[PDB]
Amino acid sequence: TATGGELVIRTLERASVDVAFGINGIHIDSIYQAALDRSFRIVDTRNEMNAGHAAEGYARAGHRLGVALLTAGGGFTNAVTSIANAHLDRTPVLYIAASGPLGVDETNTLQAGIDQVAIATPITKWAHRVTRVELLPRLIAQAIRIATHGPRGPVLLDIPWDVLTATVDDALADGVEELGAHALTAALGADAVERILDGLAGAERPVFIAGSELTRGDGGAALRRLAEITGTPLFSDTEALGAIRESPLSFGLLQGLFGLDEAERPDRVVLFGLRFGLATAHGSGILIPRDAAVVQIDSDARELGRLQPIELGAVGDPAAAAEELARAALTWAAGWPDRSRWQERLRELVDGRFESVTAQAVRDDRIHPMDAVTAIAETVPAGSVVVADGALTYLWLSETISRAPVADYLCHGYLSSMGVGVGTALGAQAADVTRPVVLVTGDGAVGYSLGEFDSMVRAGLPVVVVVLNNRAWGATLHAQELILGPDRVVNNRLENGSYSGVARALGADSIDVSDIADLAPTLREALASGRPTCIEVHVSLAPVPPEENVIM
Amino acid sequence: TATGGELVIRTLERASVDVAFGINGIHIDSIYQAALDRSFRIVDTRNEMNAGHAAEGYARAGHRLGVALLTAGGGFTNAVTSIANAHLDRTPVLYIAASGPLGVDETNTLQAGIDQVAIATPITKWAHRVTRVELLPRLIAQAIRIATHGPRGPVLLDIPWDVLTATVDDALADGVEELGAHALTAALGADAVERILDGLAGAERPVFIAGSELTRGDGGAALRRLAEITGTPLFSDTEALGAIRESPLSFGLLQGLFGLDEAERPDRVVLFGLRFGLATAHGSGILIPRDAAVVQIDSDARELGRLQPIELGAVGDPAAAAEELARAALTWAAGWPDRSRWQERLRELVDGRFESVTAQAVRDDRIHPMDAVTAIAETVPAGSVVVADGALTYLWLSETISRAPVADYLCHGYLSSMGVGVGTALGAQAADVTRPVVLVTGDGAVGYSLGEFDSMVRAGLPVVVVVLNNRAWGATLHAQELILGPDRVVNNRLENGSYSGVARALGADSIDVSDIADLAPTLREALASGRPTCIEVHVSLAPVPPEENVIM
Ligand SMILES: Cc1ncc(C[n+]2csc(CCOP(=O)(O)OP(=O)(O)O)c2C)c(N)n1
Ligand SMILES: Cc1ncc(C[n+]2csc(CCOP(=O)(O)OP(=O)(O)O)c2C)c(N)n1
Ligand SMILES: [Mg+2]
Ligand SMILES: [Mg+2]
Repeated sequence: TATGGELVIRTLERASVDVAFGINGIHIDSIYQAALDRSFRIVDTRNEMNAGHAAEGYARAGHRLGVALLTAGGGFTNAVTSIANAHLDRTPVLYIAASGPLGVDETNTLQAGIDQVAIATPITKWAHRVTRVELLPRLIAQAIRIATHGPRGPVLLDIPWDVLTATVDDALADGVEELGAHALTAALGADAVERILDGLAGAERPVFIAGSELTRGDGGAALRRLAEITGTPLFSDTEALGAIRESPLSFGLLQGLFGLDEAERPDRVVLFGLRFGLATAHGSGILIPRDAAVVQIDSDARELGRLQPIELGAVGDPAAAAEELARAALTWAAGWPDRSRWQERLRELVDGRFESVTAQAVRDDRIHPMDAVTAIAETVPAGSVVVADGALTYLWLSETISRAPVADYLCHGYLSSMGVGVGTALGAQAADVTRPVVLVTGDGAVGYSLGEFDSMVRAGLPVVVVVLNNRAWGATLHAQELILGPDRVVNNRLENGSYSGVARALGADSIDVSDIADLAPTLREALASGRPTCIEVHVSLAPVPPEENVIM
Repeated sequence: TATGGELVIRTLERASVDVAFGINGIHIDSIYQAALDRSFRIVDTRNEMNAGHAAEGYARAGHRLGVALLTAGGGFTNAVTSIANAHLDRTPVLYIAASGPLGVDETNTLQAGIDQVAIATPITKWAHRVTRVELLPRLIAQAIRIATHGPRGPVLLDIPWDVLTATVDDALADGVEELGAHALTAALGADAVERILDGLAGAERPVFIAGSELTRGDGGAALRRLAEITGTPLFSDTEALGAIRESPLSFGLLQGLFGLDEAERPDRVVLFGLRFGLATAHGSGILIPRDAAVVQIDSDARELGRLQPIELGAVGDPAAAAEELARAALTWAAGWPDRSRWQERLRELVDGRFESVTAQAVRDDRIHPMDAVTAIAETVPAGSVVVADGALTYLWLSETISRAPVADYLCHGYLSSMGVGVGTALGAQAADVTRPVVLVTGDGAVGYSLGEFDSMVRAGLPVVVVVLNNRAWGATLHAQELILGPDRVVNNRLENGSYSGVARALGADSIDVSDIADLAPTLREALASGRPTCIEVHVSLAPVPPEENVIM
């Protein structure tokens, strides 16, 4: 005899998940009861929105499946921003949402009468309602297989209250559904491996660029090895920075490719799990030349050649491909040409840009954001997770993050949803409570999730939230003031409030920083203290980050 | 020459809307620019979720259309809880959401690549994308006509960025689309009027019960007149309480009908815009007898007779029906029998229950919630808007609210989404900044929206937020402890944090109350001060509200 909720927890244990995020409710309580009996950890939040974002950050920093538990009705709809974000970011998250009882379908009853499946269908890989309790293990397994294979993404399983409370025979609870233990991701074949390596061997100025899919499959070690065997410079979007950072061949974020002379532009570019899109400057060719030979490895054929021509596309798992390529490159009969001059030209370009951005900063009476994000980048411990939110804030941080020794940099995806950072950081912290998690966020974004300071305190999750306070919704203010004029700024000033005060009232440690020389020492004491912390930094609004310009 | 955004503001002015709620973004800025040129007021919030809830509260307290402005991507998905809530509550809200530019469709670009129409379709009356700028006035008008007619409900208009920035000839901007000025809602015919009045004239123990649709059409005055002409006792769900409260025939919330002897139960019940559902105890018959003659006036035929048999259903606008009935009842040839004994039996039943609930309270060292909600009900000024959130909190308040002289009581609908109250109150306040708005909310619910204290301060919206702090997600804790035992409570204690401290840091006035004798005086000084205020009340967790029992 086992309840539906017991069947959920048992199947999740078999998938090696040991934490889920949610807010309790009567519709979903049989899962909470089962979890208590099996010592399965559920971390509560102050908004289901951040239970979802926590599931994402846990998945992104933990390189694993995240799980969010949502009660019926508003517990589901509050998570929809997180589902959409996981959808565009290709993040493997299983959302388990309870529903109204089928036995009282269409009775205008509590938290019921909304088609949660239909709401989530456009932003999930699969969304499905379980209508009988005996299906639960089989259907959960199917959901887990879909979310954790490429392109990874979110799955919603909607479970009616009276399916969760129904019971099944122990033999039905027993037995194993395929979760992924026996599953092998697609590789590259030997002919493809030989052709890709041969193109790489013929290039004058090649470059590798990694994206989220390589990170999700733990292909960092194999891609770094392949770059090191072949001497190929390694770049990445923000989601794969942690995967390339350790390599002496890492040059950081691919935005640093901007600005080479026309005769020095890369002639060959091999993409591992990176789509054409916002991070590549679309198909404009200013990072990845349109006339380069582009080789694209991705899990979805719709992405191949999407915005610019490719010489070769391969549909398959970028991590598995990096491993096959690394093995064949080690025994490559001709060996690999010396690429040290090309590597050095790239080092100059990327170091030159950092030195210029820092030197060109015009400082006023407040902390310059470049100073603040340099201080933070140069202070975090090796192995830290850095999470970024706000807009001017993350554009500034993007100029220095490539130098930080991060295990993972968790920044905005295409959804670019101001406000996701606090719940993202909280979940990343839960993937390893001993690993530092530093959230760099703006004063606008942080106001979405102030209540989660209480969640961090009660769960023992010692995130350090650094607020860059420019008293404004900053990038949107900039758009009006720079395009249309100072008289055209409207609905963007935020000249009120103390975020450190808010964090203090919620039990977190808190400090204001007005002088740049206090910032790094305060961040160090925050990391040493083992406690959730808010550091409010009073930064200047006027400076325009370089990535804002190249978009202008 | 007019932009799309100008076309939006002009059409909204013609619909007599003068406030909208949103967070600025570059995709939606042409509306913000137009609004600045025309002195159209946009109130900014700290979460689009509360821009939506503010649009709802503005609509519910203002008896008008609410408007929420959402930027592309996450600005849209953060509002989905508000759309769902407006859908189940039948609240007329127009959500205008910007989208990615059509000219860069499918380029993996900023805040784009999500089908916002498809997400909202299951929770709106209409959801549609405007693909050419010249359609905007005509399509906005159509959306406004749908949202403001019965059953009222939310509408989503999705506008691509490059449609909002495109321009149209002034003559196209000029010209009038049908907004509702020339529209007449359906009445009852004379034969229906005569039959309904005749059934009412033959009953021994009749009762009227009003719901949201009567309130939305401003049928309160006509329904009160009809009850007064005929001597019919008037009850209502929480959304129509403000509409019946002024009448000497008002007996308050229909939950007060529980408990009559079998020989005294109502034999005839006329519903005005009230569905069978959570508020009627479904079709259980414990408020509306299954063997009563039920007459149901509602705007949607799916609601007629949904859970219990009806003697007569009429599909039409409950407010317009109340007016036709009132006029015919005034000239009713036979006159109306004396119903004073039945009225008095109802007074005893409703007053008796209040006296019993108050007397049976077992007080410990903390404030009893019944004491707190009685103190608040007996203190608010005549004409106040009271908003309710949290769960134990609103169940307790439901025992005393029928006595308060409220203009409107804005409580949970079927979605029962803990957390909606702060943004709801903020929008209700904006419908008339001189009218008191008191939010009674639990410590759990209030943590969704702490950042909106800053929104109230910057907009000049002096909501008084009263937090009943029992250190817990309270009703869910109760469910575990009362059904399963104290050892089965899990993920529900909230023993951390000072909500008054949070409100103070965000610029609001704030006070803690631990002794019941400080509560009413503190509430009075809060209302007299004209400033946003948080009053944190330390209440006991143990007491079980009566409406929790009748559900148990
Ligand atoms: C959910 C959501 N709402 C609105 C926007 C529009 N937007 C883009 S940048 C920005 C300003 C954010 O300000 P802040 O968090 O303080 O960061 P800053 O630019 O000031 O560093 C806004 C509102 C968005 N991208 N996402
Ligand atoms: C959005 C949402 N999440 C979760 C729930 C489940 N739920 C019902 S009552 C309750 C407790 C709310 O506690 P609080 O706001 O402090 O009010 P109290 O009962 O303590 O007065 C919860 C979490 C819900 N109804 N809606
Ligand atoms: Mg800012
Ligand atoms: Mg509570």
